[PDB]
Amino acid sequence: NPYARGPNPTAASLEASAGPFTVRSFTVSRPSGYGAGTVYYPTNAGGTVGAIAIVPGYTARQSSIKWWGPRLASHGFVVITIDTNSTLDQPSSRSSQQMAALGQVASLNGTSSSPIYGKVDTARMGVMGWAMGGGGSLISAANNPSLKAAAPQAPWDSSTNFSSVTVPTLIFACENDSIAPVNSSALPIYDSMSRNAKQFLEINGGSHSCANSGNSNQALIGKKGVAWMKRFMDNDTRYSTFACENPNSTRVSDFRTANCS
Ligand SMILES: O=C(O)c1ccc(C(=O)OCCO)cc1
Repeated sequence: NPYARGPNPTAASLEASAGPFTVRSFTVSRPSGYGAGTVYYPTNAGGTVGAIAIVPGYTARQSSIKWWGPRLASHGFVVITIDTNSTLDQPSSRSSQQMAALGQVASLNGTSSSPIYGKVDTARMGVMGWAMGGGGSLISAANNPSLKAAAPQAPWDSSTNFSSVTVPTLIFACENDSIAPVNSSALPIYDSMSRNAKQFLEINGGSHSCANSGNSNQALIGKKGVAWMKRFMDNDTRYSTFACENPNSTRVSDFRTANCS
């Protein structure tokens, strides 16, 4: 596997706050089609790595999703967290901006002054996001089936029919979400997907912000997010158990998965 990076994973190493690689970051000088961006990247991966673009929810900014940046980059990914052109943008707009940020990461991979010059395999990308940004991530996956993974959190869209999604998709959900209730959003969305590897992970007692920066389940959520991206963006079957398993954890009130190998 030309995409495998880093040491063989363990539960402990995936539950830790940081993976094996050293992380640095920079601010995007001139955002190409979105509001603002921070790029997180590993300084010492042994090869090119995939890129992941992450979008907040309605009214929210990079701080709500920031924690994914170092958590994912330290395991071997270039991660861009964005602010949208407006905090009031809707999911379809969020998806356009998410993909524009991926495009600019790819541009910077070819830009000799960039710290990520030659660090990105631009053919291997993923999408994540909170709430309307999670709906935007699903729209992004629907419109761009060459994306290798999606892992939205507490998603919402005006439609729950994402039968168009063929991208391996992990849905983080929050049991007590009153903004995007699981029964009208995350779960109908999950059930709609028929052609992909997919997973549903609902955090026991979680509010709408249960997968945001500062959540109290970073060990489990971080392990699952990293394992999903490693398994499907890197084709890295060393992560197949971590990606596909029921964690059989008390922090999970609802677990579902299908077509996972
Ligand atoms: O009313 C809704 O259905 C609805 C309301 C808000 C959101 C959202 O993205 O903002 C959540 C906080 O960032 C999504 C769905």
